[PDB]
Amino acid sequence: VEPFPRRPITRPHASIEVDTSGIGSEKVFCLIGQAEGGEPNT
Amino acid sequence: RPHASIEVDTSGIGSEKVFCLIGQAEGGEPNTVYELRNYSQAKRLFRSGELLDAIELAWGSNPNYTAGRILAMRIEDAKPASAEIGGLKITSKIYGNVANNIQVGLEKNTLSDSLRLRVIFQDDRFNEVYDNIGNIFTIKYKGEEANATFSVEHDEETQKASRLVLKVGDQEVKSYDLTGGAYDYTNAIITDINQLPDFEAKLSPFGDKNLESSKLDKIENANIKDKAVYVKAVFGDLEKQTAYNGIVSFEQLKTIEPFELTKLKGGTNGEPPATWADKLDKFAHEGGYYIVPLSSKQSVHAEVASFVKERSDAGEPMRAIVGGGFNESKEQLFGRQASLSNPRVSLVANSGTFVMDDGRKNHVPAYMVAVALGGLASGLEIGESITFKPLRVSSLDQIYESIDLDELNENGIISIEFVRNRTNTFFRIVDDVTTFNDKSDPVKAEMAVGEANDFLVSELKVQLEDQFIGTRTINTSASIIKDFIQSYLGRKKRDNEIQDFPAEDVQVIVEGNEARISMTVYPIRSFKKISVSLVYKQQT
Amino acid sequence: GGAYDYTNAIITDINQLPDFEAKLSPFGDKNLESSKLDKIENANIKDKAVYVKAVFGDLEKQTAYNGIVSFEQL
Amino acid sequence: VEPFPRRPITRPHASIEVDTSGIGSEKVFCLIGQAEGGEPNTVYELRNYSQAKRLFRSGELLDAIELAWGSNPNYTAGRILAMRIEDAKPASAEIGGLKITSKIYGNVANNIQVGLEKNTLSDSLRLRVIFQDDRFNEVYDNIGNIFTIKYKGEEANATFSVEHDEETQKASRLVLKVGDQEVKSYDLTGGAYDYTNAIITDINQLPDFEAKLSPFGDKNLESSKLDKIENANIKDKAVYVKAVFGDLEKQTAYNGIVSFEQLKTIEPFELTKLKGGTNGEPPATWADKLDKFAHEGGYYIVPLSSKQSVHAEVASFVKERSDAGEPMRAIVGGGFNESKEQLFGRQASLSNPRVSLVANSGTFVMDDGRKNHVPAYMVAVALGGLASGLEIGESITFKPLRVSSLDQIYESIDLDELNENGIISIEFVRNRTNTFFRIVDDVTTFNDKSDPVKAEMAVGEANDFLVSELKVQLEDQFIGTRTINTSASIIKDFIQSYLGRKKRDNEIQDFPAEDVQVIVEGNEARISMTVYPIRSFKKISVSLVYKQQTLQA
Repeated sequence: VEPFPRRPITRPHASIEVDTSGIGSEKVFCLIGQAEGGEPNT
Repeated sequence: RPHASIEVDTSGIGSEKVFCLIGQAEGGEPNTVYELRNYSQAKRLFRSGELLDAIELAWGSNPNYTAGRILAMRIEDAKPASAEIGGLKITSKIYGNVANNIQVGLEKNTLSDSLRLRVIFQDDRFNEVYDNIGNIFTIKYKGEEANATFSVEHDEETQKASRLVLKVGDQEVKSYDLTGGAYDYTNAIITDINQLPDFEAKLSPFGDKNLESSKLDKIENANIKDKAVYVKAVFGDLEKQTAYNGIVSFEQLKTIEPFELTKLKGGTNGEPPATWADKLDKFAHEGGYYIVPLSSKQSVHAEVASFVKERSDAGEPMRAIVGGGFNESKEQLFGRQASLSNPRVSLVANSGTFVMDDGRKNHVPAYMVAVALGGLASGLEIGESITFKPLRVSSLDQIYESIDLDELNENGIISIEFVRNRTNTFFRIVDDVTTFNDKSDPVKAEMAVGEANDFLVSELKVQLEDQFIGTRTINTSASIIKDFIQSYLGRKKRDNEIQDFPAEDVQVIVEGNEARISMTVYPIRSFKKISVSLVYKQQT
Repeated sequence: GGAYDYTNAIITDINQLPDFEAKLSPFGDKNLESSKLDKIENANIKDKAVYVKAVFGDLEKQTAYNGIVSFEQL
Repeated sequence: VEPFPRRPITRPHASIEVDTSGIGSEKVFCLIGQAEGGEPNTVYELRNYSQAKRLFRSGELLDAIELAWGSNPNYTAGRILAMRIEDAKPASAEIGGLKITSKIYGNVANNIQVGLEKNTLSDSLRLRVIFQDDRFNEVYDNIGNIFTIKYKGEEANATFSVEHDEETQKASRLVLKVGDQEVKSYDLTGGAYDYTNAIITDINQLPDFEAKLSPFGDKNLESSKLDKIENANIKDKAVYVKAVFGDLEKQTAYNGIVSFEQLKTIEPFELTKLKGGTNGEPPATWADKLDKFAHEGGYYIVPLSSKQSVHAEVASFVKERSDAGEPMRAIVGGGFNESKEQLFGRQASLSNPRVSLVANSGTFVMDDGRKNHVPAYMVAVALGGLASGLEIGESITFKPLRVSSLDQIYESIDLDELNENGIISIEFVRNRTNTFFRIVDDVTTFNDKSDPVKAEMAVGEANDFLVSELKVQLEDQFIGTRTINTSASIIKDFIQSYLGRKKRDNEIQDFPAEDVQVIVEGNEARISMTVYPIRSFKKISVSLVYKQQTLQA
């Protein structure tokens, strides 16, 4: 939702704001167990 | 008066997506942008270096999508060769150590009684002689009196020819004060001198030099009746000698003297700058979109990334492709991608070899490949993708496997995969991914999608500014605005630059100065998965 | 603080002098901050090409994007 | 609303009385803070970063301006008023006959360097100013040579004298003598001769003497400021009238960083640094500093100080402005990483509806790449900047802060406690695919929530803006106008139009039109109306109920 000139100007100009996110739950799974690698808490 | 008039229009015959390059070069002026169209023009400008090789690669990267109007720059803070002899100052046009080997040398011709200049530069097979320096006109006498002399002297306050006098015996026939009057050039002087009953000032047979009247040299008390005396003006005449042909310029700080065929000095290429910020600023308002620095340095990459972001903030969107090193491990590529993490930057992993038109099997780092990819991208239409396009690279330093390619693409790294027996080339581009690794976001992740959006916005902005701002507000303005937009959107659809747009959704509102507008578009995409299922059936 | 935070500005200013030549090292991207430079006491510049070292900064820079091991100065 | 022409005439004609009208709040945000530049006890308007950086050279106030403009990237960069707190003084030096003083206030001004020189060819003085902190350099060349005088007569004696008024030392006469008598004397008593141009022309009018206006920049000085030259051989050589004291005003005073005066004669001197530049220290009493924002139209004001004394003085100030007819509100933030006890003690200390407290402190990524860790009051400036960016009556509840990281990422308990006790608090929302910081509430320091006008910032802002606009417009419109028979109805239609325009902008919910009743009696006009105040959602309940349904074919 950025105007095309990021900072608005006072002069006579054309200003364009575009819904960038209009062109575009997961139910995440988890596992805990022994491993030989990685941080002990992260 | 009555007359016929004729007009012609051409706007219907026809963005261009200009491509940029900055790097090391062996010739051309520093801190100066140029527009290139032909290879001969770049060879004349840039004598040699990697930059010329990059221009050649860019205009030969692909068979079908070579770029155009490439913008080039020399980063070397070079200086031109120069030398000093007598009262002269010698300075060469060329910047760098190449001008040192330009040979310059003044001589004298006894037959013509005139100085001679000869300049030779064996690298370009240059060899010319400027005979008959000075010797502007000959003064001749046809009378039978006791003596006849002339005299020209300078004005010391300005070194201008104070007078020009013809004498019979001791007194004067007619004197031309050259500091004043309308006799600014020698031809105005000779045209009137020849009208005298018994005197001639024939312009020299060695061409029509036609030099300034004020620049005549200092000669006095010479026999006209015995000799066709020469007024010379060597320094002013050297401008006529070097009017159009000549690599080396001349100036006078004094008297000029002949000297040996001496080579120039002081020509310096200079060290390369550490930071390209001042160099990059010159491309602020040049209209370029794709820029690629010819450097493997991460500092330069960060500087370019800052530059393209600033230009995109100012309403001039730009993108960059970077690379470096020879046979860089995957760890370095991931480190570089994590350091950048910019949507408007793309990283190239593979480095290889290219067959120049000159016949050189040039083994080059990875940024030269990023040049080639940039020149292919700029060659493509607005919003068309560089996916699976041929590259025509001769060979590569690595052949990544189907797992290595999947890891590079998942890390937002561009890579090239070896492929056998295809009609065009033995290589293709796997993907047009950016360094921003958010694959969920299609604008930031895909180069093509964001380029389509940026060119759509820029063209809409330019056209709306050009057309309606500064005009009148009348009843038909709103309808006209809507019609112009619909026409633009239909043009974009016709060119396949968007998928589709609903016409009814376009709305226009006009109130005083403002003009509030709104619209909907279905944006362009290029396929990235193609699925085909088959069903088998029989009859008994 | 300011423009001289990194060695780049130091190199450009030295090279700006006509009497000096301070080409950056060609072996990859060092570009170390100017705070980490090692001490020097009147090293002759006329007869020699004096190299500023800054050992531990370059050790950190090279071993940053490569390898499992990490290092710390005592 | 004037006639064309603007000159009534009685003879037959056709006049036009065009009315050009009918074809036509800003919520300014104020700031007070520290900077290396700008005068003391003065307020300046800001609209651009470069503009702020010109005056406010460096300091925490610049960072606060940048944070306030950056606190609402989706919205425009609005007007901001800024003030310096330090009682700073300018650098000045006295060298030669001139008093030299710089325009910059503070210790930076001391780096300014000024020196006078002379040019041999033009027989003229020269001025140069250098300021090495910004590579600034200016030269005012050709000081003097205001106009020449030349004498073309054949007599042996020809000179000129300028005589001064002895009491005031002002140039009083420009005398031109031949032989031993005054051929002409421009007695500067009156007329067009007060300006040197007229003198120059009349000298040109003389048969012998002639005066040429200076080609080295047309100066056109008043005759009273000319210099004094005597026994100068005008006949033999052109004599230069100089009037360097006039050249001061012509060149040096209207331009450049440094101002110049005279205490003595102007003479050359070497480039010398100015001295005496002092930043000063803030005063014990802040009431004088706030009073400059009396008539500036600002509504939100935030000082860059965690001290409770400043907070109380600001609270007393804004209350006094609100009593005076200019409602204003303030937001403050306490120290670095302050505990909840301190927030409770500050809130119990203030207990003001027109004051809000901010708890969270964190880090902001500045445009210069700096991860500027900052105290809570800088966050209060960010909230003021966001509130100013919103429309009238809006609420900063659940809006994104756009911070980088926070020192204290609170849980539900702390946020509930702070909300109940009337302290604004901000959370890093963890529950999501992608993470951000939001403001949980906009409750004022007033603890009791029985009256939402006092408790809620948005409601009290809408009420204050509505009342102020209605009051000002009613003064501007109907006071001093005739009490005709249609006045009451006109007033009703105007108020209905004002309320409808408020409703259109969504600053108010709705009103009953019929309840807008106007009574006129004598000099007084009595009006009664009702308006439903705009409210912002802060609690949503959903009573979902499941059911079963059967299907057939």
